[PDB]
Amino acid sequence: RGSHMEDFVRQCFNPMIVELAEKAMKEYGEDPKIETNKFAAICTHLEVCFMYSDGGSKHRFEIIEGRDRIMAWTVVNSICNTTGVEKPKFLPDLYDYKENRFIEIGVTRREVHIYYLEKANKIKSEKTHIHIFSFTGEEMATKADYTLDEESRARIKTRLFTIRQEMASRSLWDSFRQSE
Amino acid sequence: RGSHMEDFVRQCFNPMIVELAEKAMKEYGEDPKIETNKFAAICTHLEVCFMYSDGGSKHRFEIIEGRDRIMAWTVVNSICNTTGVEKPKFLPDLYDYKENRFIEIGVTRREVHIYYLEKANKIKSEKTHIHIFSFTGEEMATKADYTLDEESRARIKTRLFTIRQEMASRSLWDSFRQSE
Amino acid sequence: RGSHMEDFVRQCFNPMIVELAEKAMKEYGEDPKIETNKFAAICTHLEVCFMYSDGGSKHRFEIIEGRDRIMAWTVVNSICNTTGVEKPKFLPDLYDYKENRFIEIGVTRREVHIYYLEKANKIKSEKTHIHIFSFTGEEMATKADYTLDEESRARIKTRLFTIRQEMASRSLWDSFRQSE
Amino acid sequence: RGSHMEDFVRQCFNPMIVELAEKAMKEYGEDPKIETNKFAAICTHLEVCFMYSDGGSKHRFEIIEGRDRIMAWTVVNSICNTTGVEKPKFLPDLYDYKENRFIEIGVTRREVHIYYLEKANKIKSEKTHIHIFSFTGEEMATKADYTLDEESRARIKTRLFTIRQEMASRSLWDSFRQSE
Ligand SMILES: COc1cc2c(cc1OC)CC(NC(=O)c1nc([C@@H]3CCCN3C(=O)CSc3ccccc3Cl)[nH]c(=O)c1O)C2
Ligand SMILES: COc1cc2c(cc1OC)CC(NC(=O)c1nc([C@@H]3CCCN3C(=O)CSc3ccccc3Cl)[nH]c(=O)c1O)C2
Ligand SMILES: COc1cc2c(cc1OC)CC(NC(=O)c1nc([C@@H]3CCCN3C(=O)CSc3ccccc3Cl)[nH]c(=O)c1O)C2
Ligand SMILES: COc1cc2c(cc1OC)CC(NC(=O)c1nc([C@@H]3CCCN3C(=O)CSc3ccccc3Cl)[nH]c(=O)c1O)C2
Ligand SMILES: [Mn+2]
Ligand SMILES: [Mn+2]
Ligand SMILES: [Mn+2]
Ligand SMILES: [Mn+2]
Ligand SMILES: [Mn+2]
Ligand SMILES: [Mn+2]
Ligand SMILES: [Mn+2]
Ligand SMILES: [Mn+2]
Repeated sequence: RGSHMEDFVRQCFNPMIVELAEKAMKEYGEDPKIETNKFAAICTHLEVCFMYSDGGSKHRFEIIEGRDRIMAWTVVNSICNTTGVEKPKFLPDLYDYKENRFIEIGVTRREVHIYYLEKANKIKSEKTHIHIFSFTGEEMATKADYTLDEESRARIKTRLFTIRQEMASRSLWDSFRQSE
Repeated sequence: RGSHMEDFVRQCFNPMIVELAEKAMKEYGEDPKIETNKFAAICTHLEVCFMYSDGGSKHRFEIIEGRDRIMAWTVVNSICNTTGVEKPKFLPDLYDYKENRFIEIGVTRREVHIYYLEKANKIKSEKTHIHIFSFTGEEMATKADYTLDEESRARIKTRLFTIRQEMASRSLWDSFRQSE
Repeated sequence: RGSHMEDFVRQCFNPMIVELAEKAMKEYGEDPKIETNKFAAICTHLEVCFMYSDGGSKHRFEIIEGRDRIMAWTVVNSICNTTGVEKPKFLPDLYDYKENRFIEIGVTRREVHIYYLEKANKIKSEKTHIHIFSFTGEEMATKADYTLDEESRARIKTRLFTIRQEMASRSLWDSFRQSE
Repeated sequence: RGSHMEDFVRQCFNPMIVELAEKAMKEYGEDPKIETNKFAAICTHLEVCFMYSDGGSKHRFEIIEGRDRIMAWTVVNSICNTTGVEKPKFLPDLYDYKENRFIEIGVTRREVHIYYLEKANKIKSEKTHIHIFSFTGEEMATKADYTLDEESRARIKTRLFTIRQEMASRSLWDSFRQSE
């Protein structure tokens, strides 16, 4: 295939993220050289999840995303049987040891409301906290409890807008936005 | 011998822990290839002690476990003659510079009460603080003063339950539980 | 050319700073072997900017100086469109996520008042915060809000006076002061 | 010469400390293979100074000891001309940016009172703060303002008593104590 978007992803995101995203796609029968926009979205979602877990204190967050499915669910079981929290029907992205709730992190190229709705009706599980970021700088969170302080969220939003500009400078943005 | 439990231990715990546990067993005339459940228990107890000492601040805890016997007692003497605390009759696991007391950490596959009792009657030394963790997520501590905040304890309990699941996924758990 | 000041700069500042300063000069058609005092000033300004951003918390400051022009402006756009702050007419040195303002850092061998005035009339942009340091230990900041606590500023001033003494011990100071 | 005390020093203290102590002795025309007790005392004083500066916050302390004489005085000049503090007649060990005073750290095998007196009458300079530690666990400080919190001081005292026991276990202590 040899797309521009594939080479941009490997040059824009750090190698641990790119490697984790490649594994994730191949685990579900997808190819980063063909599904290159999905490749870019998964790297972005990964980097946001990691920046998020760095926003708290040392021990605050348990990272669920970026693990293989079986180990991710194993950590979820341990957390649930240790804290008595309901076992979510779907894999969340993090666990907040301070607020004692699982977090599902969303990154969308749409209006946060339109994504939150879809991400909440399908969420079904009432317990898990939801937190959406947008490539335009909007964010929406359950009960408007945004977990982290403003500074850590602001850095996530700045990084997201930088990724947008880099894609636009290479004319890859419009194809990326129109392929959600 | 070549047991499954031995290979699981080396693949589940990090090499510094495995090495420290091997030394500890050989110092007391035990073989990790034969006493493989004891091998697993010592690695677990070691990892819990290290996670515990990381839960406090930078200078809070002095680590006693994981040293050879003579150096461990040497540090105890220095702590005692520096803080005036009673020299314990038995080797503790940590010293809390903030609360000024030695800590004995227990990890059991039984009810925390049954282990605490045995670990307290044999403790004899009235001064040292006791803190028990279980593979099911229960904890018991002297005066119910659990030293660390909830988040740091919760991580220890999550790790303990992950070790349990990994053993069970390999059918090693029932032999591990029935060999205390 | 082979000047003493060039060899002093490479021996006094750390290699990442020296390399960043060399790139910056060559990007604007200047040579560090000829414009050696400018070479020294840019390394100094760079080290001060980096020490400054280290004075805050983990996530407080976004570093703008030390990047190439296009990426520096890209980060500025992301910050502006994320926080709604006015896009400055000129490239600032940092962004404070806590106080939500861009910072322009000045390092002068003159009176802070004389430099602040020139650095403020040409600043034009009313929004960006200004913070001047001197090689004698004086500092001046917008509204006399010096952003960081005293200890972090004191370290910057101590380093600046050490650079002065080292230049004077090599008789390079008077040429450095008289070439602003 | 090949003394036991020399081999104990190299095996007990870390290589950066041993190297810094060797330079310090040779700068003043002393040999670590002959003045082996002085060798041990300088390594001890160095390790205490470094542990002390680690007890505060990130930016709190400027380290003066362990530098060559000319650079140590250069940092002192910068600190003095930056904070307006009196230039001490003698080289101190640290500068506290939080309390804005130089610290002279003492490590003695005598009574802290007997050492403090001698270390204060010869200090002459009224401004610099004095802080003495003993190999028995006593400490004395100017105005009984001990700068650091109890935990950080307790660790210094524990290390000092460990060095004592190690020397005694090798029958080197009595020669060390009787050679102040
Ligand atoms: C391929 O089918 C599935 C895969 C997975 C799950 C469920 C799946 O369906 C049965 C759970 C887990 N999904 C997430 O972790 C997750 N998913 C999303 C969005 C909306 C929901 C589906 N989705 C995808 O992207 C699916 S594709 C994909 C996802 C992750 C890695 C690689 C690929 Cl290829 N958004 C997130 O913010 C988020 O964290 C992995
Ligand atoms: C082999 O005899 C002894 C060995 C040791 C001590 C005393 C011993 O008896 C004379 C002190 C010290 N023990 C502990 O540090 C410690 N011990 C335990 C449990 C209950 C009490 C005995 N025990 C064991 O596991 C003994 S075997 C063993 C222990 C540690 C490493 C390697 C091996 Cl092989 N539980 C802990 O939580 C704990 O910290 C080492
Ligand atoms: C070469 O022209 C220009 C270059 C640049 C800018 C603007 C320029 O004019 C069109 C923006 C940016 N300047 C700064 O970031 C900056 N500049 C200064 C001082 C007063 C204003 C001009 N200046 C210089 O030093 C110019 S030369 C120079 C500067 C930086 C690196 C290398 C060189 Cl060679 N003082 C700072 O504290 C400070 O942060 C780069
Ligand atoms: C060799 O002459 C001198 C050397 C030096 C100074 C002054 C000297 O006299 C002219 C300043 C500086 N001294 C200290 O920094 C310092 N000195 C001491 C004790 C009591 C005062 C003298 N002293 C020594 O140990 C001297 S020998 C020595 C010292 C340090 C390294 C190597 C050697 Cl060989 N105690 C400390 O706690 C302390 O910090 C270096
Ligand atoms: Mn996910
Ligand atoms: Mn997600
Ligand atoms: Mn123990
Ligand atoms: Mn124990
Ligand atoms: Mn600049
Ligand atoms: Mn500047
Ligand atoms: Mn000294
Ligand atoms: Mn001293």
